[PDB]
Amino acid sequence: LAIVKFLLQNSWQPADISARDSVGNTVLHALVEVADNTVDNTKFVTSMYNEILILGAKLHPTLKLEEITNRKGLTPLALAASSGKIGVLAYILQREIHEPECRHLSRKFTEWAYGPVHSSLYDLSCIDTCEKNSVLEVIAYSSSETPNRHDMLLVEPLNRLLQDKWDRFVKRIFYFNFFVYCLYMIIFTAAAYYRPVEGLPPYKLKNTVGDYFRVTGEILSVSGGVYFFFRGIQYFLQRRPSVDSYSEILFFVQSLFMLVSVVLYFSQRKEYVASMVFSLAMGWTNMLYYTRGFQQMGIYAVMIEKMILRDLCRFMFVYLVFLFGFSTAVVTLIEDGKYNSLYSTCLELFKFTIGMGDLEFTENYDFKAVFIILLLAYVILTYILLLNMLIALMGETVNKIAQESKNIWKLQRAITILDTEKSFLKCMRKAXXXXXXXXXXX
Amino acid sequence: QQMGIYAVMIEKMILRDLCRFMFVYLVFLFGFSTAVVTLIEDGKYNSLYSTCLELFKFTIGMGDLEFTENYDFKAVFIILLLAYVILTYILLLNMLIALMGETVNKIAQESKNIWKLQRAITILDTEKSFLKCMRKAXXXXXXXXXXX
Repeated sequence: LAIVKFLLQNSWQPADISARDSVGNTVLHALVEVADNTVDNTKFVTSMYNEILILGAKLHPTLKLEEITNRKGLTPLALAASSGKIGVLAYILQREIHEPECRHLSRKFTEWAYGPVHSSLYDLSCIDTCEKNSVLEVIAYSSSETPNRHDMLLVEPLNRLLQDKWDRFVKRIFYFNFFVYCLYMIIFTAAAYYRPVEGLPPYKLKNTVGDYFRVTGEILSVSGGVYFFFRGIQYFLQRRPSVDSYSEILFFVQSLFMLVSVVLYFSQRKEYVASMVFSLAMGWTNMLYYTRGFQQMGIYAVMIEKMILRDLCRFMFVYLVFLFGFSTAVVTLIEDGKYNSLYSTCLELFKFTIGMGDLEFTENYDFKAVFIILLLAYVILTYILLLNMLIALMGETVNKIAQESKNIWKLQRAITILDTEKSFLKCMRKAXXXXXXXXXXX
Repeated sequence: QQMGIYAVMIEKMILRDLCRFMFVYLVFLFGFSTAVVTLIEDGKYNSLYSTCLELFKFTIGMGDLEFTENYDFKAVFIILLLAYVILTYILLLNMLIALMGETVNKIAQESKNIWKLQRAITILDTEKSFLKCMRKAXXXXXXXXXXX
């Protein structure tokens, strides 16, 4: 500090308090860069930051220091948030200083208090910074290819601000989106459910009522399909080039699958359904995304997705190896009867895992019981040896993450809300924060 | 107080579980079952209801795998199954155990007093609901801790 002071205050050459380094960073930017999220780190950066501002306002009052952008277009705050420097982010947004010349510097003020009671007011730059970035918006995206980034959004101003929108306008908006989506699903299934059997379909359609109703559905479903593809492409354009967004990746997959089906049908190839069936299944499951976040439903939604990302690579592969090895061992074993085919035998081996295992299904073959011991091991060995260790890791986390995660849903609502307003046409919307408070402390 | 703990937990889970979970399972089963009905032209596995029921058995432990011969596109239906069978009972199951395990870090311990409330309500009502018949209506506790 003393040397910071002597640099800025000396008779010989006072430091230019707003100079930018090669990267565009000022002392406030550099301080943000030097934070490492440890408690004593925050503490020292936080008040040295404070000190710089106090000196800015004392010595050169006209200078709006916290507005100065580094090369990449980032204010100190926005850098903090881009690099998951959370303690400091919280410090910069939270701080209010009362001094002569104090008001220009301070982030927030407390308007009034009652013997009990307290009120806090927040500026708030992050919410209103539409033009380049919003503390939320950097936070809002949020790819969070890091554990730490999720933590930041929390309580101080951003977390409450997000909660506040949802009651006023946004949740009402979300339900209509969900309801609108739901009808799209009933229609896609309905046409698919009621599609005509006759071969070389249709070819051509529209006789009687039923024909008219089904045809509208088929057109409506494809049209429904285009919307995702168009929406999808825009997201690809925005976050290019980068799983940060599994739901985002999916919806696009489902829409595309529908498109392939449409491309095929006009072609009139018979299989095309192999495309429509996939498109229908992908859609209903994607219904899972929509609920978020109940906060009861939401927790359930997050966990399944996390496990699926984790589980298949570690586990789907290992199970495949155990099943693959044993199934191959069996095919060799049997001369004839269609259980020779790797595919039939492997499928027969799968049933043991489902709960439908047939044990010694096949009479055909040689060497008697060895095949059964071969089975007992695989049946004993893979579903069962494999299963115990698979439960255990979850149990060990279930020592922990479940508790860490719930905030994880919180991020999802924020991203959905942030996008709709941005993705809502940036239509007229709010753009003062304060929290009613009452703790004594008195 | 042994039976009681068991009684409270099931009721709590049932209130919690069906809305979070019965609905999600229904969605996974509903989606895949619909995908299957589309797949099959004829044979009574076309009906949403028969096909969905066939899909349920996988969850029970009675799953038939490729039950139906009827249809088109071969193996895709099986992959369609493997996913659902792999995907829902199993992907769904792991996360469902885990939340309970996380609580089972905790609530079981908090709860037992929860039964306590139930006995109190039963007792309070019978006397009130017992005709407010003549009944007691001094408390002191024998004590001995030193503290000396």
